[PDB]
Amino acid sequence: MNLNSIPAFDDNYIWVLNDEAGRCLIVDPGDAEPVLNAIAANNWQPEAIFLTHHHHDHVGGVKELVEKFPQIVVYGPQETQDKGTTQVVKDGETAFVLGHEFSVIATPGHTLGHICYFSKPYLFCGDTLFSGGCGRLFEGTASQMYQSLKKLSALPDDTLVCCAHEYTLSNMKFALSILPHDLSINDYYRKVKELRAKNQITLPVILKNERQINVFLRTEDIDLINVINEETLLQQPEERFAWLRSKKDRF
Ligand SMILES: [Zn+2]
Ligand SMILES: [Zn+2]
Repeated sequence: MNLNSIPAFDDNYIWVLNDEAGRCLIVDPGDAEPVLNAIAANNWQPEAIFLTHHHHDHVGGVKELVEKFPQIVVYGPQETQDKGTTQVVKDGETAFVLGHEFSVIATPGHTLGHICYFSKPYLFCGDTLFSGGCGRLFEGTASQMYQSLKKLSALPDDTLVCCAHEYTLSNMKFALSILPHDLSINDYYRKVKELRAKNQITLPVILKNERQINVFLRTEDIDLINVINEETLLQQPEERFAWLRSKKDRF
Protein backbone atom coordinates (compact mmCIF):
# COMPACT_ATOMS: atom_id res chain seq x y z
CA MET A 1 0.00 0.00 0.00
CA ASN A 2 1.39 3.39 -1.06
CA LEU A 3 0.33 6.78 0.30
CA ASN A 4 0.78 9.70 -2.10
CA SER A 5 0.12 13.41 -1.66
CA ILE A 6 -0.93 15.73 -4.49
CA PRO A 7 -0.71 19.46 -3.70
CA ALA A 8 -3.55 21.71 -4.79
CA PHE A 9 -4.52 25.37 -4.32
CA ASP A 10 -2.22 27.19 -1.88
CA ASP A 11 -1.87 24.61 0.91
CA ASN A 12 -4.22 21.68 0.19
CA TYR A 13 -3.17 18.05 -0.17
CA ILE A 14 -5.21 15.47 -2.09
CA TRP A 15 -4.25 12.11 -0.60
CA VAL A 16 -4.13 9.06 -2.87
CA LEU A 17 -3.84 5.53 -1.49
CA ASN A 18 -2.95 2.99 -4.18
CA ASP A 19 -2.55 -0.76 -3.76
CA GLU A 20 -0.05 -3.09 -5.43
CA ALA A 21 -2.24 -3.34 -8.54
CA GLY A 22 -2.50 0.43 -8.97
CA ARG A 23 -6.12 0.61 -7.82
CA CYS A 24 -6.48 3.84 -5.87
CA LEU A 25 -8.55 5.87 -3.41
CA ILE A 26 -8.72 9.67 -3.76
CA VAL A 27 -9.40 11.85 -0.69
CA ASP A 28 -10.91 15.34 -0.89
CA PRO A 29 -10.06 16.18 -4.53
CA GLY A 30 -10.70 19.91 -4.76
CA ASP A 31 -8.89 20.23 -8.11
CA ALA A 32 -9.22 17.42 -10.63
CA GLU A 33 -6.34 18.46 -12.89
CA PRO A 34 -3.35 17.39 -10.73
CA VAL A 35 -5.18 14.19 -9.79
CA LEU A 36 -5.90 13.29 -13.41
CA ASN A 37 -2.25 13.92 -14.29
CA ALA A 38 -1.00 11.66 -11.49
CA ILE A 39 -3.48 8.91 -12.41
CA ALA A 40 -2.19 8.93 -15.99
CA ALA A 41 1.47 9.25 -15.02
CA ASN A 42 1.31 6.35 -12.56
CA ASN A 43 -1.13 4.00 -14.35
CA TRP A 44 -3.56 4.14 -11.46
CA GLN A 45 -7.13 2.86 -11.68
CA PRO A 46 -9.43 5.01 -9.51
CA GLU A 47 -11.99 3.01 -7.53
CA ALA A 48 -13.31 5.44 -4.91
CA ILE A 49 -13.35 9.02 -3.66
CA PHE A 50 -13.65 9.95 0.01
CA LEU A 51 -15.13 13.35 0.91
CA THR A 52 -14.75 14.56 4.50
CA HIS A 53 -16.87 17.74 4.28
CA HIS A 54 -18.52 20.09 1.82
CA HIS A 55 -15.99 22.93 1.42
CA HIS A 56 -15.06 23.72 -2.17
CA ASP A 57 -11.31 23.07 -1.91
CA HIS A 58 -12.20 19.50 -0.91
CA VAL A 59 -14.96 18.59 -3.40
CA GLY A 60 -14.45 20.78 -6.45
CA GLY A 61 -12.79 18.09 -8.52
CA VAL A 62 -15.36 15.32 -8.12
CA LYS A 63 -17.40 16.06 -11.25
CA GLU A 64 -14.42 15.92 -13.62
CA LEU A 65 -13.06 12.78 -11.96
CA VAL A 66 -16.45 11.05 -12.16
CA GLU A 67 -16.84 12.04 -15.82
CA LYS A 68 -13.42 10.55 -16.62
CA PHE A 69 -13.92 7.44 -14.43
CA PRO A 70 -17.66 6.64 -14.31
CA GLN A 71 -17.08 3.59 -12.09
CA ILE A 72 -15.83 5.73 -9.18
CA VAL A 73 -17.78 5.36 -5.94
CA VAL A 74 -17.98 8.72 -4.16
CA TYR A 75 -18.33 8.41 -0.38
CA GLY A 76 -19.20 11.38 1.77
CA PRO A 77 -21.38 12.83 4.52
CA GLN A 78 -24.96 13.95 4.05
CA GLU A 79 -23.70 17.53 3.75
CA THR A 80 -21.99 16.58 0.44
CA GLN A 81 -25.10 14.93 -1.06
CA ASP A 82 -25.27 17.76 -3.62
CA LYS A 83 -21.51 17.67 -4.33
CA GLY A 84 -21.33 14.39 -6.29
CA THR A 85 -21.50 11.87 -3.44
CA THR A 86 -23.05 8.56 -4.53
CA GLN A 87 -22.86 6.76 -1.15
CA VAL A 88 -23.79 8.89 1.85
CA VAL A 89 -22.11 7.55 5.00
CA LYS A 90 -22.49 8.49 8.64
CA ASP A 91 -20.97 7.71 12.02
CA GLY A 92 -20.33 4.04 12.70
CA GLU A 93 -20.68 2.92 9.08
CA THR A 94 -17.93 1.35 6.99
CA ALA A 95 -16.66 1.84 3.44
CA PHE A 96 -14.85 -1.13 1.88
CA VAL A 97 -12.19 0.14 -0.53
CA LEU A 98 -9.02 -1.47 -1.92
CA GLY A 99 -9.89 -4.53 0.16
CA HIS A 100 -9.71 -2.46 3.36
CA GLU A 101 -12.49 -1.63 5.81
CA PHE A 102 -12.62 2.10 6.56
CA SER A 103 -14.54 3.13 9.67
CA VAL A 104 -16.51 6.37 9.42
CA ILE A 105 -16.21 8.71 12.40
CA ALA A 106 -18.42 11.77 12.83
CA THR A 107 -16.23 14.75 13.79
CA PRO A 108 -18.34 17.93 13.94
CA GLY A 109 -16.26 21.07 14.34
CA HIS A 110 -14.96 22.61 11.12
CA THR A 111 -18.33 21.83 9.53
CA LEU A 112 -21.32 20.24 11.25
CA GLY A 113 -21.30 17.12 9.06
CA HIS A 114 -17.53 16.57 8.80
CA ILE A 115 -16.51 12.92 8.96
CA CYS A 116 -13.20 11.08 9.18
CA TYR A 117 -12.20 7.74 7.65
CA PHE A 118 -9.98 5.23 9.48
CA SER A 119 -8.42 1.97 8.33
CA LYS A 120 -5.38 1.10 10.47
CA PRO A 121 -3.03 2.96 10.20
CA TYR A 122 -4.55 5.54 7.84
CA LEU A 123 -6.67 8.34 9.31
CA PHE A 124 -8.15 10.73 6.75
CA CYS A 125 -9.27 13.54 9.04
CA GLY A 126 -9.73 16.41 6.58
CA ASP A 127 -9.84 19.74 8.38
CA THR A 128 -10.62 18.40 11.87
CA LEU A 129 -7.14 17.46 13.13
CA PHE A 130 -3.94 19.01 11.80
CA SER A 131 -0.36 18.46 12.85
CA GLY A 132 -0.08 20.78 15.84
CA GLY A 133 -3.58 22.15 15.43
CA CYS A 134 -7.22 21.70 14.59
CA GLY A 135 -9.85 23.07 12.26
CA ARG A 136 -11.29 26.56 12.45
CA LEU A 137 -14.84 26.41 13.81
CA PHE A 138 -16.95 27.62 10.91
CA GLU A 139 -20.07 25.59 11.80
CA GLY A 140 -19.23 23.48 14.83
CA THR A 141 -18.97 24.54 18.45
CA ALA A 142 -15.80 24.29 20.50
CA SER A 143 -17.52 21.61 22.59
CA GLN A 144 -18.13 19.57 19.43
CA MET A 145 -14.56 19.95 18.16
CA TYR A 146 -13.25 19.02 21.62
CA GLN A 147 -15.34 15.85 21.60
CA SER A 148 -14.26 15.08 18.03
CA LEU A 149 -10.57 15.36 18.89
CA LYS A 150 -11.19 13.15 21.94
CA LYS A 151 -12.50 10.47 19.57
CA LEU A 152 -9.54 10.77 17.20
CA SER A 153 -7.03 10.85 20.07
CA ALA A 154 -8.37 7.45 21.19
CA LEU A 155 -7.11 5.84 17.96
CA PRO A 156 -3.95 3.70 18.04
CA ASP A 157 -0.55 5.27 18.55
CA ASP A 158 0.69 4.17 15.11
CA THR A 159 -2.12 6.01 13.29
CA LEU A 160 -0.96 8.12 10.34
CA VAL A 161 -2.66 11.53 10.49
CA CYS A 162 -3.41 12.42 6.86
CA CYS A 163 -4.94 15.88 7.13
CA ALA A 164 -5.78 18.14 4.22
CA HIS A 165 -3.68 21.27 4.80
CA GLU A 166 -0.05 22.36 5.17
CA TYR A 167 -0.71 24.30 8.37
CA THR A 168 1.95 22.67 10.53
CA LEU A 169 4.46 25.52 10.77
CA SER A 170 1.84 28.14 11.66
CA ASN A 171 0.28 25.70 14.12
CA MET A 172 3.61 25.20 15.88
CA LYS A 173 4.34 28.94 15.98
CA PHE A 174 1.03 29.35 17.78
CA ALA A 175 1.97 26.51 20.13
CA LEU A 176 5.13 28.42 21.08
CA SER A 177 3.05 31.53 21.82
CA ILE A 178 1.27 29.46 24.51
CA LEU A 179 4.01 27.12 25.80
CA PRO A 180 7.25 28.83 24.73
CA HIS A 181 9.44 26.75 27.08
CA ASP A 182 8.06 23.31 26.22
CA LEU A 183 11.03 21.37 24.88
CA SER A 184 8.96 18.94 22.80
CA ILE A 185 7.12 21.78 21.05
CA ASN A 186 10.37 23.68 20.46
CA ASP A 187 12.09 20.61 18.98
CA TYR A 188 9.19 19.85 16.66
CA TYR A 189 8.85 23.49 15.60
CA ARG A 190 12.50 23.52 14.53
CA LYS A 191 12.09 20.28 12.56
CA VAL A 192 8.96 21.57 10.81
CA LYS A 193 10.66 24.88 10.03
CA GLU A 194 13.60 23.00 8.49
CA LEU A 195 11.25 21.11 6.17
CA ARG A 196 9.23 24.18 5.18
CA ALA A 197 12.40 26.18 4.44
CA LYS A 198 12.89 23.61 1.63
CA ASN A 199 9.18 23.63 0.65
CA GLN A 200 8.81 20.03 1.81
CA ILE A 201 5.63 18.37 3.05
CA THR A 202 5.21 17.87 6.81
CA LEU A 203 2.61 15.08 6.57
CA PRO A 204 1.59 12.46 7.42
CA VAL A 205 2.43 12.47 11.12
CA ILE A 206 2.21 9.69 13.70
CA LEU A 207 -0.55 10.18 16.26
CA LYS A 208 1.72 9.17 19.16
CA ASN A 209 3.91 12.19 18.44
CA GLU A 210 0.92 14.51 17.97
CA ARG A 211 -0.17 13.77 21.53
CA GLN A 212 3.01 15.53 22.67
CA ILE A 213 3.19 18.61 20.42
CA ASN A 214 -0.46 19.44 19.61
CA VAL A 215 -1.77 21.85 22.25
CA PHE A 216 -5.35 21.06 21.20
CA LEU A 217 -4.78 17.48 22.37
CA ARG A 218 -3.28 18.71 25.68
CA THR A 219 -6.37 20.46 27.09
CA GLU A 220 -6.18 18.45 30.31
CA ASP A 221 -2.44 18.95 30.86
CA ILE A 222 -1.61 20.88 34.02
CA ASP A 223 1.03 23.02 32.31
CA LEU A 224 -1.49 24.20 29.70
CA ILE A 225 -4.27 24.64 32.27
CA ASN A 226 -2.06 26.92 34.36
CA VAL A 227 -1.32 29.11 31.33
CA ILE A 228 -4.98 29.25 30.31
CA ASN A 229 -6.27 29.82 33.85
CA GLU A 230 -3.86 32.72 34.42
CA GLU A 231 -5.74 34.59 31.67
CA THR A 232 -9.34 33.50 32.33
CA LEU A 233 -10.56 31.62 35.41
CA LEU A 234 -12.09 28.74 33.44
CA GLN A 235 -13.08 25.51 35.15
CA GLN A 236 -14.31 23.17 32.42
CA PRO A 237 -12.31 21.44 29.66
CA GLU A 238 -14.54 22.64 26.82
CA GLU A 239 -14.19 26.25 27.98
CA ARG A 240 -10.39 26.00 28.04
CA PHE A 241 -10.49 24.45 24.58
CA ALA A 242 -12.66 27.32 23.32
CA TRP A 243 -10.23 29.84 24.81
CA LEU A 244 -7.30 28.25 22.98
CA ARG A 245 -9.15 27.99 19.66
CA SER A 246 -10.27 31.62 19.96
CA LYS A 247 -6.68 32.69 20.61
CA LYS A 248 -5.55 30.84 17.49
CA ASP A 249 -8.31 32.54 15.49
CA ARG A 250 -6.45 35.86 15.92
CA PHE A 251 -2.87 34.57 15.75
ZN1 LIG B 1 -12.55 23.16 5.16
ZN1 LIG C 1 -9.89 22.82 3.88
